[PDB]
Amino acid sequence: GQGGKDMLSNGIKYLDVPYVAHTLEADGPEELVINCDEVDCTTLVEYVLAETLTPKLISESAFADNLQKIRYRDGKIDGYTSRLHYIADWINNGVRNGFLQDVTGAMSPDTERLSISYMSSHPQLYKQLANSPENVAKMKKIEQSLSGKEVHYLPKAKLPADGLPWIKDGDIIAITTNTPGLDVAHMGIAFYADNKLLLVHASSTDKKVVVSKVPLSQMLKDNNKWTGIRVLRMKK
Repeated sequence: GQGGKDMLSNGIKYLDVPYVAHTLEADGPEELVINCDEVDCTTLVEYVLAETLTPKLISESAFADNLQKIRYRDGKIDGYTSRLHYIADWINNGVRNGFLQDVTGAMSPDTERLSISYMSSHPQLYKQLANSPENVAKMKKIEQSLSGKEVHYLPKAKLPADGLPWIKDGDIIAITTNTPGLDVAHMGIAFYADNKLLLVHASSTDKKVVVSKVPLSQMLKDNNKWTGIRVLRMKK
C-alpha cells in the first residue's frame, strides 16, 4: 500500500548518494549524527525509514526524533553501545516499539538460532571498543541477550528472481550471513522492476546508492557468505 510506496520512493531519492563508511563515528560522546549526503548500507535504511515515518505536510525535529528511535535502543542515547549495531537487535527495537513488522517471522517457516559475538570477539576493529573495557562488557551482555533466540529467515535458494508475493516494494531487506558471530551483513530496500525483485542499497563496490543490476536472488547466490534474508516492513 501507500507506506511501501513511500518507503520505496524515499529510497529512490538517495540514488547516486555516495557510499562512505564510518559516518557515525565522531570522537567524543555518542550523539545523534545526521549525514544524509554520505551513507552506508545501514544509515541509508535508517534515514529512509525515519523520513517515511515522519508525517509529510519534512520537519527536521520530527525526522531527528524518528531517527533516534530507530538508531538507539528504545530511542535512548547512552554511549556507543546504545546504538543498535547488530541488526537482530535493531529489528527487535523496531518490533517492540511498534514501527517494524517482522514479515519473515510470519511468512517463512525456516529459522536460525542467533549466535552473536563478533564485535566483542574482535574489538580491535572498532574504536569505541578497542580501549573501553566497559563498552566491551556492555557489548558482551548485549550479545548474550541476543544469542540463542530463533528468528525466521528466507534461505537464499528459496528466493526467486521475480521475488515472492509477500515481499513488497519498500520492504526492508536484511541479508543474513554465515560469518561466525554475526547475524546480518548487508541491508537494502525491496524494489520490483519489470517482474524482477531488485534491491535499492548502498553499494561499497559502486561507491554509491544504486538499484541492483541483478535481482536480489542473484546477489545472494553470488555471495558465499550470504545465506538468505529477513524481511521487515515499516508500521506507521
